[PDB]
Amino acid sequence: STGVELYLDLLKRTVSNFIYQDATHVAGLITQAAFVEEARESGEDYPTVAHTAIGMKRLNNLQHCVESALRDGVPGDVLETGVWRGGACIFARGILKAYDVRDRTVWVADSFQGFPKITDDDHPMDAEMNLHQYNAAVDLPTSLATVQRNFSRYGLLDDQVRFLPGWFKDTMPTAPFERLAVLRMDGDSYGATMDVLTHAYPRLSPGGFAIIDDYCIPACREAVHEYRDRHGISDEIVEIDRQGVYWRRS
Amino acid sequence: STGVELYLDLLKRTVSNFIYQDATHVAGLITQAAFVEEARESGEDYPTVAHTAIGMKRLNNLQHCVESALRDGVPGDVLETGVWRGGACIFARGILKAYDVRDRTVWVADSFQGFPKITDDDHPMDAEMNLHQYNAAVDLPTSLATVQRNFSRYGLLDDQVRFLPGWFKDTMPTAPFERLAVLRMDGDSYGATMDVLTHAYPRLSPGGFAIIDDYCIPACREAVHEYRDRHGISDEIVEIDRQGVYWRRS
Ligand SMILES: Nc1ncnc2c1ncn2[C@@H]1O[C@H](CSCC[C@H](N)C(=O)O)[C@@H](O)[C@H]1O
Ligand SMILES: Nc1ncnc2c1ncn2[C@@H]1O[C@H](CSCC[C@H](N)C(=O)O)[C@@H](O)[C@H]1O
Ligand SMILES: [Mg+2]
Ligand SMILES: [Mg+2]
Repeated sequence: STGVELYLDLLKRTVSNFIYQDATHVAGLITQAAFVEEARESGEDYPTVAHTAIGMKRLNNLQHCVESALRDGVPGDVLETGVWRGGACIFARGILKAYDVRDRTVWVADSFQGFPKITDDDHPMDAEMNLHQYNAAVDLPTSLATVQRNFSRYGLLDDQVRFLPGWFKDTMPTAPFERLAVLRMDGDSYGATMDVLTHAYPRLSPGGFAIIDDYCIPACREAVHEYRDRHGISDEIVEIDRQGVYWRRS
Repeated sequence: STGVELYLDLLKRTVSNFIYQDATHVAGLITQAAFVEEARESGEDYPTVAHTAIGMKRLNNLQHCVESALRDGVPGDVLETGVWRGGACIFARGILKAYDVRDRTVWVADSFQGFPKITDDDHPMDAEMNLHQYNAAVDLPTSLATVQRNFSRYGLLDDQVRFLPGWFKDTMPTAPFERLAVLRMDGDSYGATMDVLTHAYPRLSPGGFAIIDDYCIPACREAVHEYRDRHGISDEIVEIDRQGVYWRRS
C-alpha cells in the first residue's frame, strides 16, 4: 500500500466509524442499537455518531468513480445532493487532496434541515412515505455550520469545498458549476431525485458517473426510470450493494 | 501534503479521536466530562472511547522519533511499555506501514490488566500512589484480545506487531527482541519505569530514542534519575509537553 492508498482506506474507515463502532438509532428495520459490522459495511444502519451512513461498499464505489474520472480525464466537479453530516463529501474532498487535484470542486448540496414537509404538490409515493416524520428519529437535520465543522476536523475545509444550502428545487437550476464528473444523488424521494436529474444531470460530462444511493426505495426508482425513459438513456444500471446503483454516462 | 503526510496526520487525529471528540472520564484534575480541545492536544484527559490518552504533542514526538530513526538508519524495533487501548502502538505500526518498512517490528507490552496491586516489595512512592485504585475509573484494564481487535480496525494487525503480555518484571528480561530504535515508557510508577530501563534500555541502539511519558510523576522521575546516574547517562532530557520528556542515546 502506497501513502495515498493508506490515507483513503483510513479515511473511509473513519467517516463510516469502523474505528470506534458507534451504535445505530433504532428505526425502520433496525430494532436493536448494537453496532453490527455487516450493517455498517453495506450502509444499512443509522449511525448515532458516524459522519456518513452510506457504508463501506458505497464509499468504495465513490472512490472508484472519482478515481476513474481523474484517470480517464473526464472533466468536471463532484456534486452530492443530500449530505447529512457530510462524510461522503469529506471523503470526496480527501480523494482530490490525495492526488493533489487543485482544479476540481466538491459541491455539498442539502437543505441542512432534513426532509421537507409534504404538501399536495408532492408525488403520491413521497406523500405516502412522508420521510419528514423520521427527521428526529435518525438525527437527520444537520446544519451547514455543523457540516463545515466536520470538514475542518479532517483538515479538509478549504476553497475546493463549496456549499449549496436549500431545497434542491431552489438550488439546482442555477447552481454555479459548469460541468460534473460525478453526480451522487442521495435524497431518497421521487421529488429530490427528479429535481437533481432534471437540473444537474445535463451538466454531467460524457464518461461521468451518476450514483443513485436510494434505488431500493420505490419512489426513487420511479423517478430514475421516468427520467431515463424521457431522455432515452439506456446506460447500464450497475448494483453497488443492496441499496445503491450507478451508471456511467455514454 | 503527500499521501504519507495525509495518512499519518489522519492517523494521529483518529487514534486520539479529534474526529468524533469523545467525552473524558471525570478523574484527577478533570472535573467535567466535556471534550476540551486543549486537553486532548496535550494528552491531559482520560478518553472514554479514544484509543490513546497521550495526546497530539506526544503523538508528534513519537512520529519524530520513529522517522528520525528511519532516516538516520538507527537499527531496531519499536517497543512501548504500557499501551492501554493500543493507540500509540497502532500509530507506530502505521508509520512503518507508510514508509513500507518490512524489517522492523512494533512490540506491544502490557499486563493487559491495568496497574498491579501494591505489595510490600514495592517502592514507597508507588505504595503511596497506589495507582491500582484508579483502574476501573479510567477504564484502564484492556485485554490483549481487545487491543488486537483495535489494531485490526485500522488494518494494521499483522506479523510486524508482536505482543508481550504480563508484568514488565516478568516479560522484559527475556523478551525476544534484539535491538530497539525507540523505547517508549508509559507505566507511570517507579517500578514500571525501573523494570523497563533495567531490562530493555541496554538493547536501545546508539542514536535511538528513550521516551518517558510520565516524567511529571515524582516516582517515575526518581527511577529515571537513579538509572541515569548509575549508568553515567548525560544525554539531554527534552521536554515534550506538561508530562512527557525524551532523550536520544549517544
Ligand atoms: N428536497 C430536498 N432538498 C435538499 N435536501 C434534501 C431534500 N430532501 C432530503 N434532503 C436531504 O437529503 C439528505 C438525505 S440523507 C444523506 C446521507 C449522506 N449522503 C451520507 O453520506 O450519509 C438529508 O441530509 C436531507 O436533509
Ligand atoms: N508493571 C506493569 N507491567 C505491565 N503493565 C503495566 C505495569 N504498570 C502499568 N501497566 C500498564 O501501563 C499502562 C499505563 S497507561 C498507557 C497509555 C498508553 N500508552 C496510551 O497510548 O494511551 C496500562 O495499560 C497498564 O495496564
Ligand atoms: Mg441514502
Ligand atoms: Mg502515561
